[PDB]
Amino acid sequence: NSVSVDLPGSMKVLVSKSSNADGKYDLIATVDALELSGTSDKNNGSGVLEGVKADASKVKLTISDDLGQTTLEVFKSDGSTLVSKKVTSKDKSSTEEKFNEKGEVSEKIITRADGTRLEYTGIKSDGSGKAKEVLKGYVLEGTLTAEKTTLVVKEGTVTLSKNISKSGAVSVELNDTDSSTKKTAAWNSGTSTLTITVNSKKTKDLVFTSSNTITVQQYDSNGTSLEGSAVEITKLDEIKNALK
Repeated sequence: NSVSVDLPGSMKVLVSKSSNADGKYDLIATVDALELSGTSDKNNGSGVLEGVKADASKVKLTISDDLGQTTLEVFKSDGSTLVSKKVTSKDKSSTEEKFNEKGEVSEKIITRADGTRLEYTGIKSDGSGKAKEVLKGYVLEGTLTAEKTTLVVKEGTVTLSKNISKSGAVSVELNDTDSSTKKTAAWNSGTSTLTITVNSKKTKDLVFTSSNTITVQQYDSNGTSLEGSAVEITKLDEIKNALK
């Protein structure tokens, strides 16, 4: 019998059970309502399938040799210029892009394996644009340049900035415009922790975890020892509270 194969990106491909005289296998897939078909020199479901949208846009599904990654592309009706591209990688994260008439990326939505997202919109030819990080319970908003993404939360005279460098490195900074508060903060890249200090005493640790969450934990009034246990932020209002 022909073989149904589960693919990254919640798709399936059907591979012929045997090869033709050229050694090649037939592939068919249905994506939404669209029938795609192709030929492959592998027997496992990998290779290229093609079809069209009802509006004549060309569609291509490319499945990597080891089934680990899929790419779903839409093109102009002559197949020349990209219109959209969705890549699902082997961790099941995805990048979904839209392109302008010159084939330049104008939107990029990154969905991590845990469902959190980075949304880059209004992207211009210099790689600048608007940026949003979509977390569980809240969103952080800011801007993109080719150097970094900067997401900003303001509370009173305080501004918290989460930076994601072009390399993916996260750093966080805090600035208070009112010198009389004696409030500052230091970033520890080793533990992904911003420590806020008021009057030379530590007040709070904000941890930016590898699970794409933020936790807050207070220090004792001595300013030296942590107290209690860290609390996970569930809404933007709680980030603002941590900046008070």
